[PDB]
Amino acid sequence: GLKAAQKTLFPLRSIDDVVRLFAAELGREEPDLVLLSLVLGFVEHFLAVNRVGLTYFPVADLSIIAALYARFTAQIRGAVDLSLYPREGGVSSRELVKKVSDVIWNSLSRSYFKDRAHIQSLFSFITGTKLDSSGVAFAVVGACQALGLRDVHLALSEDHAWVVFGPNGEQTAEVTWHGKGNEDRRGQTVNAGVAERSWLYLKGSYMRCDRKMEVAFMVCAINPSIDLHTDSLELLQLQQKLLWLLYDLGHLERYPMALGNLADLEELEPTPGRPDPLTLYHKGIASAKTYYRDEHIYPYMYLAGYHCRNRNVREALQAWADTATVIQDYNYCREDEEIYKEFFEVANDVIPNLLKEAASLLEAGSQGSALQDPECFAHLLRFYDGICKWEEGSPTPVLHVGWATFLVQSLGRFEGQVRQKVRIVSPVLTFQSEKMKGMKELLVATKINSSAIKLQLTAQSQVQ
Ligand SMILES: CC1(C)CN=C(N2CCN(c3ncnc4sc(C(F)(F)C(F)(F)F)cc34)CC2)S1
Repeated sequence: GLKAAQKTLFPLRSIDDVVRLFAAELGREEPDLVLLSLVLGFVEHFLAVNRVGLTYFPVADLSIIAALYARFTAQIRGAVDLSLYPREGGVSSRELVKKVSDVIWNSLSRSYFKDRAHIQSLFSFITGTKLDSSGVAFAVVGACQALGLRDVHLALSEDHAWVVFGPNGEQTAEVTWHGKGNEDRRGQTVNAGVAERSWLYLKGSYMRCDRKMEVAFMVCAINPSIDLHTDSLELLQLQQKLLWLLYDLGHLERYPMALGNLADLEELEPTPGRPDPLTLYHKGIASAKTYYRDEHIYPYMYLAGYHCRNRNVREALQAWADTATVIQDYNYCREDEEIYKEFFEVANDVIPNLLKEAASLLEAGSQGSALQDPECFAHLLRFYDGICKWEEGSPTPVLHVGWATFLVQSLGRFEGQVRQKVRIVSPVLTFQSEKMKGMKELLVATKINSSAIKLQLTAQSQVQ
């Protein structure tokens, strides 16, 4: 069902030929999501899943790609009869979107490991009858495009995917599952989740993709992993080149996570003449601020990770303080557990390890140490303040005594003469959380009162 013009670049014999295809499609009125996903899945399969026989690049012949494309469009056109779902006004109906979702779902293998690598693309859907969660949402959007339903688009939060459609693109519909064990809400809106102010739905500040952003999504979705220790260089190069193409055309402007993924790639292997990873992380944060009310967590987590890997302790603590400053205005809900895990690991693993090393280096005479900088103690406190404020008014608590042990240890890494220099006003720091306000006097003693800290952080009423 491909047009002659779409076929003229085949066969694709290299990374650059795949880039040419993407450029051509992105120059079209509507890039063909089904074509592009099949090509990426094909090349990924033969670069990461099964490299037997590989000598340079898995040549993508038109005959092979066209036949995959036919299997997909036949499956969708056969199963979805559009006449049964009259389109008032160039707009799709909820019943139609539900039907397409059902067709994709009912095509999947009854039982498989839903979180494995390389099950994201339409190549995996056709050849293996397997998709991951967000893969099902993308597949619904590709199927709707194949059907001529120009209004159905991918919606993305930081941990979930669904679709938008309908009059003005104002309708939402669940089309896939979220996490493990959750009861799905397929066919329903996302409005209850927006109303509850959970992280999962970003208070409504989620991404509403256009077709070009949907291309950016499939490119972010490339998985260069061959195994736990080994990535495909070819797939890394491909993903990086495709992300720069998208960047240059303006299509990452409203995609914070894509900017962070490109920055991560540049850190690994920098492209001459391109912005530094730090500049890219900052652009991701700027994107979130401009387009999403600064309600995204990951732009700051991406930045903090880069500073952590480079042992820039000060800057890592600053960025984590900023991540907490975002989370503080959310309610911690059922289904937000991935972000809970991220914060738990930062507080209870990553920061402790960073400060432990900083403590050894201080013993060895380092200068300008974060552990001698009261602005860094202030960042640590701001981090905990945001987590505490997050917990206020939430249906489920966040803090527990597991967290308290690490907090006392981390506070202890800074000498009292450093801690005393932070001014906590009602460096200067203002606390938002009632837990941290009640801890203020304790934060300055030469000997940190561990038991009292624990009591204040967990709001434990009584002692032994
Ligand atoms: C700073 C980090 C801890 C490092 N990697 C992070 N990622 C890895 C890449 N990533 C992503 N990168 C581009 N786009 C998306 S859309 C998306 C999602 F909406 F959640 C979906 F579709 F449900 F999986 C996730 C995600 C998810 C977040 S956050």
